[PDB]
Parts: sequence; C-alpha cells; structure tokens
Amino acid sequence: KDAWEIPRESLRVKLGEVWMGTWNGTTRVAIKTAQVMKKLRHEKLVQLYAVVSEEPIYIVTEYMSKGSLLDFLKGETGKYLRLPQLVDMAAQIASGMAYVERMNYVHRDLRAANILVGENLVCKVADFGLARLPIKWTAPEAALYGRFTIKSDVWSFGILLTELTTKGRVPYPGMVNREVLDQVERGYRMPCPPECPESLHDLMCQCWRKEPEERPTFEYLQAFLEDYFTSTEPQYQPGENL
Amino acid sequence: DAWEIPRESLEVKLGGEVWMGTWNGTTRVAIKTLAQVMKKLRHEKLVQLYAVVSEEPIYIVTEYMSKGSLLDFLKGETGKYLRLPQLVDMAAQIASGMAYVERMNYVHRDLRAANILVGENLVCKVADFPIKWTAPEAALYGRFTIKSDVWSFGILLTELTTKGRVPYPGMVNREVLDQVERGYRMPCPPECPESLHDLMCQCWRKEPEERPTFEYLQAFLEDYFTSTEPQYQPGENL
Ligand SMILES: C#CCNC(=O)c1cc(Nc2cc(C3CC3)[nH]n2)nc(N2CCN(C(=O)c3ccc(O[S+](=O)=O)cc3)CC2)n1
Ligand SMILES: C#CCNC(=O)c1cc(Nc2cc(C3CC3)[nH]n2)nc(N2CCN(C(=O)c3ccc(O[S+](=O)=O)cc3)CC2)n1
Repeated sequence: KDAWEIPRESLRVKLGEVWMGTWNGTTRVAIKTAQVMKKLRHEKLVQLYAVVSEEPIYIVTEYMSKGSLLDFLKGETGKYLRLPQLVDMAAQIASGMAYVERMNYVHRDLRAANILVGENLVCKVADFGLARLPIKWTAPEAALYGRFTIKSDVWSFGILLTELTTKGRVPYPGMVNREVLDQVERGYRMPCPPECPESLHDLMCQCWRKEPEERPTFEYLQAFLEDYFTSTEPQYQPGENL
Repeated sequence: DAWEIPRESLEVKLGGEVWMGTWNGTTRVAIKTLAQVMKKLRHEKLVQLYAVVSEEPIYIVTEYMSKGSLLDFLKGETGKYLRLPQLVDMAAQIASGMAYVERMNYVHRDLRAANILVGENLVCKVADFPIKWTAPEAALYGRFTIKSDVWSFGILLTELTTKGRVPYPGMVNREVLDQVERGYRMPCPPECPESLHDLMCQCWRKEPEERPTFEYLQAFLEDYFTSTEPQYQPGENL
C-alpha cells in the first residue's frame, strides 16, 4: 500500500455505485465502489481524496453537487442554459483535458456522462478507469483499431459539443452503432445543431477529422472557447434555445 | 368541403361501427360509421383522415392500422413477447404525436391505450379525439389542458409496462378519486426500471404546471437506453 491508503472504517446516501458519505466528520466526499487518478491533479479534474485497496475496492473523491453533466442538461435546470454558459462549460472541460494533454495521458471516454457539475456551473472531468498514457463518442481509429490517443479524445470533445448544444441529446439520432461506424467512415458528419453558430460547428468538424493528427489540440480548443464571444462570435444574440 | 368522396369504394367489421375496406379500389382504409379537427391536424404519429361523407348515413374514412388498438395488442398474443425496449419505443412514438398536439395548442382529453392504434413495424398513432386515466383537476373541476394529457400519459406508461392491465387494481372510481387526491400514486410495476417510474410520478404531479411537456417526454423515452438506463438487461417479462 501507499500514502493514498486509508482504513476502511475512516469513511462513514446512494446517488447512482457511488455514494455521498463523509470522511473525517467535516469533509463532504463521494465514494465510488492506476495510480492514474493519483498522479493527475487539476482544478478541472475531479480530485481524488483517498483510496482503499482491500476488498471491496473503494474510491474516495471530492463531491460535485449538481451531479452528471448529462443529467444536468436533460434536467429542469438545463432548459434555461443558453450558449454563453454552454461554451463556458465546454471551455472548463477543454481546460482539464488540456492539462491531461500536456501530461501525455488519454481519457478514452470523454463524454457528458463522465463529466460532473458542481456549484456555479463548475464542470470537472471524472472517471479515469480506462485512462492511460461509446462508439458514437469514440474516434473511429479507436473503435476499430484501438488507436486511443489525445487526438481520439478531441473527437469525443467534438461529440461532447453536440450534447451541450442539444441539452444532452444522444449523438446521431435514429442511428445505431454499426450504422454510425458505416456513416462516419464514409465521411458523414453531424449537421449544425439548431440555433447553433457555424463557428462552433466548424470547431466540431475540426474535431471530427479523418486524420487524427489534423485535429486541433485541447490547448487550442480551450483558447478558442474562452475567447469565443469576443474573437469569434462577438455579434451573438440570444435565441429561443441557444 | 374538399374532403368529400363519391360513395365508393367496406369488407369486414372490425368493431357507431368500424370497418376495414377499400377506397377507390386501390388503397386500404378504415371506415367509421358514423370531425372538423381531423382536417387541420396532420402528423405521422396521428391517425390520418382521408375522406368524409357529410350527409346521412355519415361515413368517416381514415388510414388503416392493422394491429387494432394498443390495448388489445398488449393484452393479446403478440404483447406476450413485448420487452421494455419495444415498449419504451412505442411510448416515444405516442409522445411524438402528443408533442405535435402540444405545439398546436390542442388537448386530447382521453389519452389511453384504448385510443391508440398499432400498425406494422410496431408503429403507434393517437386516434379518436375514465377517471382512472384523466387528471383529477380535469375530473372534478373540468380543467382539461395539455398537462392533463400528460397525466394520462403517465397512466399510459403503466398499461405498457403491465401489458395493458387496468390501473389501480382492485380499486373503483370512488377509491381512485379519493386516494389520488390523498397523494396516493401507483407503485413501481414488476420488473419496471425506477427511472421510468420516476417519469410516471412526474406526470402524476398534483400541480399541472410542474408536469413535464410532451417535448420533454419524447426526448426522455427516445434517449432512454443510452442516457437513462445504459445497463439494461432483459428479464422474464420486461
Ligand atoms: C442534482 C443533484 C443530486 N446529485 C446527484 O444525484 C449526483 C452527485 C454526484 N457527485 C459526485 C460523485 C463523484 C464520484 C466520482 C463519482 N464526485 N462527485 N455524482 C452522481 N452520479 C450519478 C450517476 N453516476 C453513475 O451512474 C456511474 C457512472 C460511472 C461508474 O463507473 S465506476 O468505475 O464504477 C459508476 C456509476 C455517476 C455519478 N449524482
Ligand atoms: C389485430 C388485429 C385486427 N385489427 C382490428 O381488429 C382493428 C383495426 C383497426 N384499425 C384502424 C381503425 C381506424 C379508425 C379510427 C377507427 N384506423 N385504423 N381499428 C380497430 N378498432 C378500434 C376501435 N374500435 C371502435 O369500435 C370505436 C373507435 C372510436 C369511436 O368513436 S367515434 O366517434 O364513434 C367508436 C368505436 C373497435 C376496433 N380494430
């Protein structure tokens, strides 16, 4: 064992198998019941508090109040979410992934389901169970050949942008996995979502490139979305949904 | 108007009379012997009106649905093999029809399995235009709105998940009126996911305004097995 190890009795309501418990009677934690979540440490990544190595293996992390990003968009709160908040959340995710990027790691499962919302629309990347150094979300070179890179996470980020601009609607509506695999290889890309700016949709298609090394880095993705409503879309005005 | 047709071209009696026949010798139709609203409403998930005979004897010609009603289809021999994936799919198709009704500012006032028809490839459409099905604010005070059709949709989800069993088993209309108003809701039916049952209780809110729209209901059922229940596995009944 190591320094991350804690006794199984040191930590004291179900959520979805992750529970909301209490660590040392003063810390609000979350317990999910590598050595990859330990090394990675960023404000936009869900922080690991402690680990249990005895059966059953526990994972003690920080607590996010608003839950999953997918539930948050589909939920009652998500219908008032406009583009300024949505691009801001995308920027927060792209911030953590940029950290993951320069750390030379791969997430291999970047999607709204694995992103948690907290107070003040704070979004953090979670679940590094497949992390190393979902076909509708996965890059084709990874869903076929197992070529998982940071540029395969950019593809998923491109898919993620559709979930945000549609409030959590499943990518490629009406299509099944084998139907997606066939269409994507043929060049089919998801069209510009209703009331979504083309500059944002262009960024999607850039994340959806046949050539992995032609997809832009998360450092670019972060900078593009953070400076969005000034450099790219300063003429923006509110609509019915976006 | 312009919906009129010559009295040509009835073959068999389906089930005020309902017949399966032919129109103009080529197209298969459903003749109802013996309104003005079915002329305005057009949607792929609403039973489409074809033609009308205005003078007595009155005759209504709509599209034909082969599997009869959704209620008979569930209780019947085919409903025996119906699993939840196909059941949530049928519920999504209906919600789509009611979402059209919703954005057209209309009310159905009788959303139930008896008033929903099934065709080939498990296609379900709303038709026609019952205290166990209708909302209490509509049953007592007469407040029929689209959010009162959402209540019925909540009841509709029970029929689907129980193969068409009458809601509130062992209870009469007097029992239902009092219990529901007392806060009583139907429990989670056997082998039915609690997420789906939560959606039922949403459609069964006391305040009509807090009940979700059919635009929401449609999306929740369509993305159900990816967003809401990804780890679903087949059972004996559901
Ligand atoms: C609004 C409101 C109330 N809040 C919640 O209802 C609420 C709060 C929360 N806060 C948390 C948890 C964590 C810990 C890193 C988890 N940090 N902050 N999390 C969740 N959800 C539920 C749905 N979820 C799942 O179903 C799942 C996915 C993968 C998974 O893989 S794992 O390898 O076993 C096993 C479970 C994921 C978490 N839900
Ligand atoms: C499996 C199998 C064989 N299929 C059928 O046995 C079969 C097929 C069908 N297909 C249809 C009908 C329609 C038209 C809307 C009728 N489109 N597609 N309909 C029915 N029916 C439903 C309804 N039934 C009624 O009796 C009634 C309805 C309203 C009504 O109100 S109206 O204002 O008078 C007064 C009576 C009785 C069986 N039954």
